[PDB]
Amino acid sequence: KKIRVAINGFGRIGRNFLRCWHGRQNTLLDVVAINDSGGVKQASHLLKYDSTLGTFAADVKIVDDSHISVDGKQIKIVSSRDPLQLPWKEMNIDLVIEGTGVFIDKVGAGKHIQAGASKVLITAPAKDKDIPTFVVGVNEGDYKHEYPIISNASCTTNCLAPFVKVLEQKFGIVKGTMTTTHSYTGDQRLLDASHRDLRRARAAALNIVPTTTGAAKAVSLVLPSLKGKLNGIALRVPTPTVSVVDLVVQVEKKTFAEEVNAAFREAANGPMKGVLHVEDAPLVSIDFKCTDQSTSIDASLTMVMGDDMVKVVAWYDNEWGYSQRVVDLAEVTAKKWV
Amino acid sequence: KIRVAINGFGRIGRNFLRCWHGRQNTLLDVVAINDSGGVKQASHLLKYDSTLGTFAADVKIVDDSHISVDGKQIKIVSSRDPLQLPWKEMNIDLVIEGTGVFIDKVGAGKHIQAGASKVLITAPAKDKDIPTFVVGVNEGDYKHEYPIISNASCTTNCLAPFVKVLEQKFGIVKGTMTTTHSYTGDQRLLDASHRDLRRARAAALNIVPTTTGAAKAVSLVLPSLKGKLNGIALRVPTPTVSVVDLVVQVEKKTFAEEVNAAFREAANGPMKGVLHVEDAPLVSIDFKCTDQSTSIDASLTMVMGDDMVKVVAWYDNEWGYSQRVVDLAEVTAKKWV
Amino acid sequence: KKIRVAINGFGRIGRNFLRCWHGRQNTLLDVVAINDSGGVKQASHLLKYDSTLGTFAADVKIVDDSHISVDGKQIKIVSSRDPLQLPWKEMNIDLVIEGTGVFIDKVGAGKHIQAGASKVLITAPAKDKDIPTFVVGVNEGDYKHEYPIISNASCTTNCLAPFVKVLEQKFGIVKGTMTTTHSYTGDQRLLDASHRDLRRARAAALNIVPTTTGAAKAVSLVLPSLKGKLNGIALRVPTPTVSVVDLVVQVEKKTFAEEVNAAFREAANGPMKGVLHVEDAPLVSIDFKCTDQSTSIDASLTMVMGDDMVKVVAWYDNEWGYSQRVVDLAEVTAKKWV
Amino acid sequence: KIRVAINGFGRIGRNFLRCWHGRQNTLLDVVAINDSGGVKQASHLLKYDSTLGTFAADVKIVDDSHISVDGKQIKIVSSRDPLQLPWKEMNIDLVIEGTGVFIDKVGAGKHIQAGASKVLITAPAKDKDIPTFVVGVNEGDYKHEYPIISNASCTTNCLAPFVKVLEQKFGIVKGTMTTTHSYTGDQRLLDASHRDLRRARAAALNIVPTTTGAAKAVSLVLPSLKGKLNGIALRVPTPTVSVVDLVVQVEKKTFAEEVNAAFREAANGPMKGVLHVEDAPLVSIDFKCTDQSTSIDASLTMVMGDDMVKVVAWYDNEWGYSQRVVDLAEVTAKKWV
Ligand SMILES: NC(=O)c1ccc[n+]([C@@H]2O[C@H](COP(=O)([O-])OP(=O)(O)OC[C@H]3O[C@@H](n4cnc5c(N)ncnc54)[C@H](O)[C@@H]3O)[C@@H](O)[C@H]2O)c1
Ligand SMILES: NC(=O)c1ccc[n+]([C@@H]2O[C@H](COP(=O)([O-])OP(=O)(O)OC[C@H]3O[C@@H](n4cnc5c(N)ncnc54)[C@H](O)[C@@H]3O)[C@@H](O)[C@H]2O)c1
Ligand SMILES: NC(=O)c1ccc[n+]([C@@H]2O[C@H](COP(=O)([O-])OP(=O)(O)OC[C@H]3O[C@@H](n4cnc5c(N)ncnc54)[C@H](O)[C@@H]3O)[C@@H](O)[C@H]2O)c1
Ligand SMILES: NC(=O)c1ccc[n+]([C@@H]2O[C@H](COP(=O)([O-])OP(=O)(O)OC[C@H]3O[C@@H](n4cnc5c(N)ncnc54)[C@H](O)[C@@H]3O)[C@@H](O)[C@H]2O)c1
Repeated sequence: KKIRVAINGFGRIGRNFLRCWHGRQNTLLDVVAINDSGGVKQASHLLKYDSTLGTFAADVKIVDDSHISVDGKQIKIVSSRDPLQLPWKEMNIDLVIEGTGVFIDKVGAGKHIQAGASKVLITAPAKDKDIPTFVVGVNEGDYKHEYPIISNASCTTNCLAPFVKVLEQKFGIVKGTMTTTHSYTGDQRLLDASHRDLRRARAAALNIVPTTTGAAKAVSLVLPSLKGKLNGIALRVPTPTVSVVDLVVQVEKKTFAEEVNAAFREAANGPMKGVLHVEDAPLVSIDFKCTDQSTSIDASLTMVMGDDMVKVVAWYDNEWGYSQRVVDLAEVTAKKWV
Repeated sequence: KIRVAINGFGRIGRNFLRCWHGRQNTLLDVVAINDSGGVKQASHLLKYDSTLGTFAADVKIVDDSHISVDGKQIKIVSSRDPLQLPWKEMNIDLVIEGTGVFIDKVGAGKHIQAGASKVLITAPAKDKDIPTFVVGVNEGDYKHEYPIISNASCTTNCLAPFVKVLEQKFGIVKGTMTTTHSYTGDQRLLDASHRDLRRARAAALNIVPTTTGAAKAVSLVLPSLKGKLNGIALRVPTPTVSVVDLVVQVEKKTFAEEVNAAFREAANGPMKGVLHVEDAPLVSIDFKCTDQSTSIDASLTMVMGDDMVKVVAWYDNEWGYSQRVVDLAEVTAKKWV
Repeated sequence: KKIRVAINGFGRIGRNFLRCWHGRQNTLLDVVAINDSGGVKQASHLLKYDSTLGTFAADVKIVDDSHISVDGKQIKIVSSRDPLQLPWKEMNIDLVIEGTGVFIDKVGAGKHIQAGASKVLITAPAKDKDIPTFVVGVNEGDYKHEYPIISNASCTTNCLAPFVKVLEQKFGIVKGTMTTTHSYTGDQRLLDASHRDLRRARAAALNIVPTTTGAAKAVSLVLPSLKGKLNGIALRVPTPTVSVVDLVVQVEKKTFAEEVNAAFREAANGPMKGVLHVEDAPLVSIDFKCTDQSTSIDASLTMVMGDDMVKVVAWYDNEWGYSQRVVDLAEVTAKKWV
Repeated sequence: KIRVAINGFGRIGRNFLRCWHGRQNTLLDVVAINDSGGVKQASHLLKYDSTLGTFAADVKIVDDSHISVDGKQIKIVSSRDPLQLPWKEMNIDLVIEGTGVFIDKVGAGKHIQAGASKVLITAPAKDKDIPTFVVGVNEGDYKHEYPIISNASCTTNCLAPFVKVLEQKFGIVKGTMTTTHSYTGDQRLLDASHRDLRRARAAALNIVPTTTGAAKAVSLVLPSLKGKLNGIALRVPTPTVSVVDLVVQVEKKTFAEEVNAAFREAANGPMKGVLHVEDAPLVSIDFKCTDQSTSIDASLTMVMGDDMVKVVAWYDNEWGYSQRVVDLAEVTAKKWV
């Protein structure tokens, strides 16, 4: 028995979620609605043509001023900047995908429940500790149907947590730091312009732009043994999608690169299959575009210095790979629904 | 002499301050800047520029509402509503409208309600009755009696001066143009919401066709050209400098060397500093921070079938346009009261 | 009865030719060899992973120091900078695809015949008038098996000639000029460096770089009525693939945009089906990536000024669309072979 | 005073001429340039630069084998073989090896066979016995008796000075580094032939992991660091400026403010002009055309678990490295004979 879904914010994340879900062979989700500010004309066009994903093979059409069609499946399009006006009760909306990035606290996110929706799934870190956070392949087992509002974490935390988990079990972690060399996002300005963060203000395709990240501390939400053990930053570089995590950890049990790669390979062929991948080919960022996995370990880059300083480089598609996790977590809510 | 206010401290407002600050002789005294970001944003973005490079000038935050450039202070007002702005109080003669939001008599009009005597719009006027000027083409028809004026678009400022030579020397039957244009702030960094589904597309990944009023707009500064020119823009992945590609059927049969000589006459005399003729085989980045409106690529000038003229002209859409903005505002200074 | 093919120069064109051909449902070609300077390791890697085409779905493997495998089909890899040493006689090589761009005159190209090859197919304009030039959908009918050496023209001439043909038949052309706003190529330098052309010397991804083009005069080789009627230039901009032709022609019969688009639509639905396309969606360069057609008319951009000045904007994928023509022309030689 | 020859007029050779030409006081006199492109290529690429911008200097072609910069002539020899070069005839004291092709005693040695007394390699030495120097770290150990010397790599020049402070003040146990590096000439514009299958990939489209000797190379100028440091490079789509990300376990437990103060001590005194400490929140392009080797991003300095130090340092891999090349060559001038 499938569950009825609404997508709030038809952005990079909302559209990637639709194409991720649409391409699944078997699903318990049925997307019926999309709150989109630009109406049917925007939602239908940007859904069909995409500068990073490419052209959607499915058939996209505008049925009328309130609806679009994907391969004949009708979808209601609504438009309210204020979520309280959204028709969640009338359309019997079980689950919302909150991809706007504005309604990420419990007050704002609750409005979708208030407008009659049964559950909310934040496509980002929540802004309060009261909202439970999950990473598929790490702690999705701990999700309970009683949780009305859930967080699927950051794209970077989705890359970091699965391989951090393996390191923690196999070698044990004392402390560490990370750098995400991350593709530019819609938050950065195209040319130098207004922004509360004076780095993110600078022309994105011209510059290496340092920015703060919560992925290093956020890992502790899904892996309690990591509490206070990691910090880090990000460097936004002029690529439109695909990112890489550079992790330096001090480990308890002295090791070597081949032993650290064997641990990742055990996890990849076993319990983290589909989430963690170990790549042995000497590839580049574009080769990781549209990968389904959360993290791809660059095997040849793994480096151990002085027996216990371990460096791991992990590729992730921050749009698509994260979207394939958002479809996974939503499926867990569908599988658990009362 | 005249006391200038800058509304909207974006690429054109910040280009205007650096251009004006670089004039040896200036009749303009920039006293106020309206920026939402406050002294801390304005000081930072004036000083660090991804395109322009670091301002050589000493820029500091004096207090909560003032910055100094080489010790000269400027007030930072912060209202999205022009009607609020204290220009009666600050005795503001002229206002530079770099917001792109107040483009009509009513929108532009609000600055004058607030005390300013005149408005200079760094963009085409939305309203017909607003006179538009291109320095080196029709700035002579400028009059103090005009309270709200337009400095046209960056593309129109590149096109109008060379079109002017062509119409004088050969005469124009009709013509079409393409501007291969550097991306701008209108465009989205990644595919996102936009009225223009083309401008919605990732700016740094694409050649993005878009509309241009620049061809028809030439008829505003050269009335002889009404209904003769049309064109499009191809926005491409460069942060500044753009190039106009014009194809015109002309009345007087001609050849490449003869067209270039006509441009060179104008370059050396009446349009010096507005029109340049470039002989070296350069690329867009070499036209960065050029003060001229138009740089004819002399070797690209082509004539086919005697009367079909193709001209390729470079322009820094930020810096060259901004130098013309400084020039139009200076003209209102020399014609003031 | 299929013909045996060798690819000389496993560059952007050689590799695009292999993937174009490999993806054809029915073909009379059987690629058996590739002269590649970088040996099996280069040819196998760059064939599998591609920054513009993306990852090849087929199975690519190195069988030994002289061979690679594509989906189990074995291919001999050789390496001679000097074509005279190539094993064309011993491998019974009927047809060579000359994609090096160095052996494009009749003396250099003949060396592949001299080394025992039966025919040569230059992936570029030939440097002498003695080598016949063909454009599929315009003049491929005039190709004769007796022609040992053939030219498939430039990517730009492949975009220009099909739509120029329609204009010439329907309205008749007096004179015109073109601009190709073209993606950067391997000929341009990444950073400012040595080049005989001081424009092409300048950093390609930083600049709009003017360059000479023979596509405007080259059109007269396939459409003799165009002789001396067109000239033009190119502007190389910082995109890695996909280009656009901006054509301004003076026509005899006075017309309007909708009439000019109707002519292109008649050709597209009729005799130029698969080569000429009319696009009504407001798209951008990336949307034309990996298109099979030689030319896609941007319908909404078509413009007529003063009754007889006509402007047409035509998108073309200079790598893939051109490669789908190179596979087409090679098929015509296979279909005509004695 | 000393008569300098530049072999290989690429990004480093052209950066060297502009850097040297900008020194108020110089003991160097650049008399000859070996460029395959001839006076017409050298004059053009010295004058027009996609990164550096237009040379303010007057550059002209005097004749078939000479260019003038601000009237000073330079001879343009054109031989791929250094053994051919007429440096006995031109009385060439020092040769700047910017080709990247003659990196060993034998390859570098050919310039001296041809008449030159000394060779300065703008890259790591292929041969062990060739001494390498980093200005602000170990240039004091420089001696005239060394006929062939190395100025190390751009990354090593960024790393070595701040590593030096860390080893003095806190001491280094072991450490790893990543340099997020601007693309270079080694890399291909579109996927094409390369020994390094990663460097084969389109430079402006990708984050491209590559090897670096920069971590181990620090042990050449700081012998205390042997076997303590390793690293990689991520080449990214920017034309210049790069940033070193170093994580080191140190002996003396410490905190962010204490590490930054140690860098600031070095910046204000012994490493002034080699090491800078930046407090403003800048981006890579703001570090363009900086003369310093290293720019510490003060706010990014992080200390985790008391003894794991992360430092983020900017460097213009072209211009800052080139200013160090000018500095090493100057040192051979002040120690000459
Ligand atoms: N893109 C990534 O790499 C990535 C990765 C993981 C997490 N995220 C998170 O996903 C969220 C969205 O990111 P994105 O890249 O898709 O951004 P985006 O800008 O592409 O998407 C945001 C969309 O929401 C719309 N919107 C804004 N306010 C709205 C409102 N009140 N009601 C309805 N729609 C509204 C916008 O107009 C836009 O269409 C953010 O929280 C971001 O941090 C992004
Ligand atoms: N950039 C060019 O190449 C160029 C050159 C010629 C003309 N123009 C014209 O210049 C104008 C400015 O363009 P730009 O590229 O600098 O844009 P921009 O977005 O960089 O600058 C706009 C600035 O105005 C501010 N602003 C917006 N609404 C405001 C309000 N209500 N009150 C106060 N400030 C407000 C914004 O915060 C921003 O700082 C436009 O009209 C544009 O058409 C552009
Ligand atoms: N890429 C395009 O957009 C495009 C379009 C149509 C026409 N063309 C033409 O196709 C040809 C190749 O272009 P490309 O973009 O594929 O270039 P490329 O540089 O990607 O391909 C050239 C390849 O040939 C190899 N090669 C060079 N000399 C050789 C020799 N003596 N023997 C064997 N191999 C040799 C090179 O090492 C390289 O692998 C040129 O004539 C070009 O004008 C290019
Ligand atoms: N570019 C940087 O960021 C940087 C900074 C530090 C060190 N380096 C080192 O500087 C050196 C030069 O690098 P680059 O980026 O300027 O490379 P480049 O390719 O721009 O410069 C090389 C120049 O040498 C010329 N050359 C090649 N072989 C020659 C020969 N046999 N005889 C004469 N001239 C010859 C080439 O034609 C070219 O003009 C390399 O060793 C590099 O490792 C690079």
